[PDB]
Amino acid sequence: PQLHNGLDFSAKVIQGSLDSLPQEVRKFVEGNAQLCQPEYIHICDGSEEEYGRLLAHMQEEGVIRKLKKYDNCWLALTDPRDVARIESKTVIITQEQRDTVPIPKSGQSQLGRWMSEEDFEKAFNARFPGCMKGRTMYVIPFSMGPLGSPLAKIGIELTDSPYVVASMRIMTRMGTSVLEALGDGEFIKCLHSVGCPLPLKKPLVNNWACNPELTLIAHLPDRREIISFGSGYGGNSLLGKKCFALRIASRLAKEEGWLAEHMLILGITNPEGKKKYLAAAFPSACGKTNLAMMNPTLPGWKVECVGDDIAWMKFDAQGNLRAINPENGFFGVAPGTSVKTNPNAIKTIQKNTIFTNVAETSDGGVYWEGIDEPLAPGVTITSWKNKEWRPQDEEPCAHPNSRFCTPASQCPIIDPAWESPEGVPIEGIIFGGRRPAGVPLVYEALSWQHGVFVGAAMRSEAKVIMHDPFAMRPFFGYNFGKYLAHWLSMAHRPAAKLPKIFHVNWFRKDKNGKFLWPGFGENSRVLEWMFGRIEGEDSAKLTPIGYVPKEDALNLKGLGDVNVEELFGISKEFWEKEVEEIDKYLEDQVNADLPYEIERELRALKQRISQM
Ligand SMILES: Nc1nc2c(ncn2[C@@H]2O[C@H](COP(=O)(O)OP(=O)(O)O)[C@@H](O)[C@H]2O)c(=O)[nH]1
Ligand SMILES: [Mn+2]
Ligand SMILES: [Mn+2]
Ligand code: NA
Repeated sequence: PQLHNGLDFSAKVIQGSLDSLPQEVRKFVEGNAQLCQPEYIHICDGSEEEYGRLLAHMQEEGVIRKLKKYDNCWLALTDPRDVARIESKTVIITQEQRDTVPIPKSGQSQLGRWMSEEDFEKAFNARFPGCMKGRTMYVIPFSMGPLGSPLAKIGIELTDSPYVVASMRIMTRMGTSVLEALGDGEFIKCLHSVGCPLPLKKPLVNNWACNPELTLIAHLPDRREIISFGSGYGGNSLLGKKCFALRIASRLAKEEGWLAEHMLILGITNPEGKKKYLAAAFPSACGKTNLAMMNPTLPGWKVECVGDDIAWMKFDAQGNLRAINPENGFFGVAPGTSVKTNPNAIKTIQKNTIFTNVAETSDGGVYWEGIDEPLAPGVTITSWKNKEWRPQDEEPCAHPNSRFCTPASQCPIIDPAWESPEGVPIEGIIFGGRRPAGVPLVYEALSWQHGVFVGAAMRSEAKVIMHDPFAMRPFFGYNFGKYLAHWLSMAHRPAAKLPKIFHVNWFRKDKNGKFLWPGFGENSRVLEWMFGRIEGEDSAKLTPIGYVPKEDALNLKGLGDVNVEELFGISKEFWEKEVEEIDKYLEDQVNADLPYEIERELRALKQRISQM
């Protein structure tokens, strides 16, 4: 009801109907409509007409440009203050800090950023009241995962950014069918504003609304809410991409007994027609998308991509680890993508793709560092900062965090089961990062517990070697020690078919700084070794850090002389220091929440190293 005319926003609805929404969805929409005071409410239906009209509207506003060399491709250039996720402004809200991060023994936690409820209420009241004035509030009903999959979760994102609506349509399953499937069910509440009510108080830069000084990306897992303010960029604004898929989801998985992980999922078939599925957790810029879309060099082998970033995994009644890719598209870093490194990505992004902060060629194409493709004479390049640019000029034409956002169904090697609601059965989990020294090309963990220890000890080159356990350091939705305990607890489920755990290093370097391994499609040779190991082949040699390939077990035919002894060299001196460094890290950062079994694997590794 009402004593006046201010609580019913039905008169401001320019698409859809508040009556057609489920009761809780309406209360979420109307309550924040009253707080944000949008001029209009647009309930997205997800149709191609709605999407084409939004795009053309953004084109006429100057928000995006059409890339004329390609079919329905678009380019957005942001405010340079709003170009990436900002970890320092990304927070999780819980009653007790220890539920979100382990209390470190001596240092500041690197494993999350907690904010008290009181502090967040102040931050929220200082940001959102009236923040959508003069703007449309879009209501985005979206499903994370195949609609109706037992692994899927549903979200509702409110945003004043049409760029977000267009990118969410690619990255999620979006629209009227989600509302119908949701019904009276539960959903994650997603609230996003770029924080620039009209009339504008501050200059608009490059037609890109943002509010960098008030940017704050908050997660409230006990209220099932994500609340993000001031940034329009990717991971801050597509609330499915990381906030939902990893931070909220990891908390939900802990409560409900599954896993939400920063993992590609791929399907690999060998020359005998056997197919296995693998998940791989690499930190950003360590090659998940290359591996997931690999063009294998080994004859007779095939790789197919289920996902390149997020896996949700649940042991089913039969004990198989079933995984879905909860996303609907790829949000890949553009620079470094070349036909040589990732030809299947190049094919993917030529249609129906939104690019952000890359360079544009005079004939309407895209350009970026590492594209490794010559331009015809006469063709010129506009930088991502909307200025003319020459190859020898001393600044990148594309921002290093620039993106393509492209439908997954367009990948030429997308796996035929990539949308199966049952998911795919994972037989192998791979960890890895950039290590210039000391870590062999590949080794296999001795046990599930050692494998969990291996993920926990992951490190990766930034001149700095940083800790990034499970590749999830920016993304843990809760206490990392309890996360380790959660992973370990999988071994105690009866019937559980624990996957083999591997660790790879594509990036070992010789004394001149040259990569010892050619990588890319040649990684199909490492995958081949893992495939055989999962089948039980006797291809492994035991070492202090785990199993490595026997001499001549790796297929190195068609390669030059790869320096195998240095690529697989294991130095007592390096590993003494490595285990020392892991010890200090886990004791400091996980402290009282470190599982016993992890402390034990650490002791065991130290002891194996001491005897070599
Ligand atoms: N040397 C080497 N570099 C790689 C390999 N795979 C990927 N890269 C590089 O790592 C960078 C990031 O790759 P990407 O697939 O975006 O990693 P993601 O950000 O984890 O998906 C790219 O510039 C690649 O060229 C590899 O096997 N060997
Ligand atoms: Mn990627
Ligand atoms: Mn145990
Ligand atoms: Na712009």
